[PDB]
Amino acid sequence: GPMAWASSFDAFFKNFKRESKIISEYDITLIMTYIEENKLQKAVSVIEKVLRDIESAPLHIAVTGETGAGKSTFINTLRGVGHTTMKRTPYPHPKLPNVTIWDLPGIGTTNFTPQNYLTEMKFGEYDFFIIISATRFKENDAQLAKAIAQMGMNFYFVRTKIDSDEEVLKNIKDYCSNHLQESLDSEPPVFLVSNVDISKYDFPKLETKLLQDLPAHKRHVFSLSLQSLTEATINYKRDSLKQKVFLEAMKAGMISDILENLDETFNLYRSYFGLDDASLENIAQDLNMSVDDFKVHLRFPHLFAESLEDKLFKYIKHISSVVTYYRMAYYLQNLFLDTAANDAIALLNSKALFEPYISEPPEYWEA
Repeated sequence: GPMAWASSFDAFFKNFKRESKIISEYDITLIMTYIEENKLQKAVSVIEKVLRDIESAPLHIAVTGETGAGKSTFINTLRGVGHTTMKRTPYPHPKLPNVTIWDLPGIGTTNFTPQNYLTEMKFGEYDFFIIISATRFKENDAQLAKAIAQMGMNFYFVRTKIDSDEEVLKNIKDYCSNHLQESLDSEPPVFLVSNVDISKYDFPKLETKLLQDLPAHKRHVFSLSLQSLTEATINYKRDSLKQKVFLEAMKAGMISDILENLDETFNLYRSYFGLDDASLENIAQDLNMSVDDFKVHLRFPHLFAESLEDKLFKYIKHISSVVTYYRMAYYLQNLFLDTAANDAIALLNSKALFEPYISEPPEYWEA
C-alpha cells in the first residue's frame, strides 16, 4: 500500500546522478512523508505542482563578452544550433519557447562600472551569466564577476577555442587567466570550449556544473536545450525524461489503442534525440541507402512489433523488481525512451557500426 508506494518512490530517484534529479531531496522526502501519512490527495497536489513548475520553467542565460565567431558559436550551442552594440539582444531557442539566450556586449566596450553595467543589462532577469573570451580575461572581467557574486548570482568563465575539422588545454588556461585569482580571491574555474566539438575540453564539465547549480525544476529544460551530439548530452536527456514520466505515472495512480495515443509523444521524444524523419533521412543519404532500409538497423521503429503483450508482461515484472505497479502508458514511454537514446548513441558512430541492429537493446526488454 502507501508504505510500499513511498518506498518505491524513494528507490526510483536513488538511481540518478545528483545533478540530473528534476526534484530536490527536500521535495522527495516531502512526497514520501505525505504518502506514508496516507495524505494521498496532498501528495498528488505536490506532484502536480512540481510538474507544473518543470513544464513552464523559463530559462534566461546572459552571455557577456567581446564580439566574435567563438561567442556567436557558443550562443548557438546553447540554442541547440550547430552552425558597436550597446544593447542586449535576445536569441530565442528554436525548439523550446521558454528558453532565451541573451547576447550582452562586453563590459570593456561600454563606459559602465560593474554595478551600472548590470542594471543597464537588467541583471535580475537571468538565471546565470557566462563571461566569455576568445583571448585572455582582463581585470574588467574579474570585477564584473565579483559584482555578480555580490548580487547573490552565479557566473561561469568560458574561453572559446578555434579548432579545425592535455597540453593545449593547460597552456591556454595559463595564457587566458593567470591573473583571475588575483582580483577575485576564491579560485573560479575556467571552462575551455571548442568552437567545433562540444565533446572536447571542458564542455562536458560545464553542462554538469550548470545542471548542478540550477534549481532542480529547471534542470529538465536545460538538459533538453543542447543538441544530442554526445553520449553525455543524450544520457542527461534520457534520465530527465525518464524521471518526468515516472512523476506523471505517480500522479495518475488495448495496447494498440494506448500506443496510438502516445504517437505524438513518441514523435516529440524522437525530436529530442535527433531521430526525427528529417534527421534520419539525412543520415541515410550519407550512407547511400533507403531511409526505410536505414531504419531496419534501428530498434525504435520495430519496437512494438513472441507476442507483444507477453513481452510487456515480462518487461513490467523486471521494472517492478526493486511491489508497486503503474499504468501501461508509463512502461511504454520508459521503454521507448531507453530504445531511442540507445539508437541515438549508436548513430554517433553510424557508418563504422554497420561493420541486425547497430544499437544496444534497452535494459530488461530483450532478455
